[PDB]
Amino acid sequence: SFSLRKDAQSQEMSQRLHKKQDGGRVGGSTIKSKFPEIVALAIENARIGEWENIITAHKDEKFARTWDMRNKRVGRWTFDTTDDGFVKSVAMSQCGNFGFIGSSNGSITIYNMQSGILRKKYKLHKRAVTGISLDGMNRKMVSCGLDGIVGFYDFNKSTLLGKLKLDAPITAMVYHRSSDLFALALDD
RNA sequence: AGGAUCAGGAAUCGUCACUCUUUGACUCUUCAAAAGAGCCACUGAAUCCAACUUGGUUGAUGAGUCCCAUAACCUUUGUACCCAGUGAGAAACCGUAUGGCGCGAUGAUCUACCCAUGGGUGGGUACAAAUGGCAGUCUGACAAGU
Repeated sequence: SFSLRKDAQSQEMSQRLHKKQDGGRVGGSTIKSKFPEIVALAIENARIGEWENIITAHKDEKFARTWDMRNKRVGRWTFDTTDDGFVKSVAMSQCGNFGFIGSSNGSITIYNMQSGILRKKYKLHKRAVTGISLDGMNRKMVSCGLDGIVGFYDFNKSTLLGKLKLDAPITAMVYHRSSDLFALALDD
């Protein structure tokens, strides 16, 4: 967590798991290794420090861990794909209540940042998802996939609104919340 | 002339310890919670299960010996008492001119009921005694160290 203000407030984040809220013990080597290297990042500071607000898509893991930005430490919930694919892109809700997780098999899970519970598991893509977003009002959510599809869904509602077919498969998705556009890189 | 405000009456010490009491601080701590200058990291310690080790039913641990089972409190059977004390009252002559145990204070005299001063029953008080009551002969599987 580098600080562009002051070079000494730059601090390395913790990787120390919270003691698991279930009680049955967690899965990992006792030689505790670091988390595998990350391919995607996601953070909204709307409700910071009341729960987790950093989602990181680690290398070749079926889930993606959550972190408190304020506590400089990986938080309590890990967020799965639930279709046995890799997490290949993540983004979070601007209300700080949802993290969106896009599989390599196309399933987009909407986990909650409250209890680590899932909300909905969308299935539109049969290729990999490669970039997700939500609009700034948390009304209409987009996703770009490795199928060449950009899917328009509502978030309050549950209907697939639109389905734009682009030419090459779509590698990434950047959204502008203030102006409701969204950009994408493709293989073209 | 008697009393109370601002000569009829002991109190001039360069301290050493000791003890006691007193209150205050204090690490804490119950009433009883509640609030937490918050997060990381490093490093230390401690505890608890798993683990392993050593010892252990040839007995690990747990344990009110002494407050006396060596008893207390009774209960029944053999004795000592008293409603030790009482204290002046108990029985009628004399070996060979003469001599005495012939009582007794220095002790004579006795040891709530019925029966003509013969015997005992009843209660308190004490002890000896119980193979009598009250009053029915321990646990047994982990422990301990990292």
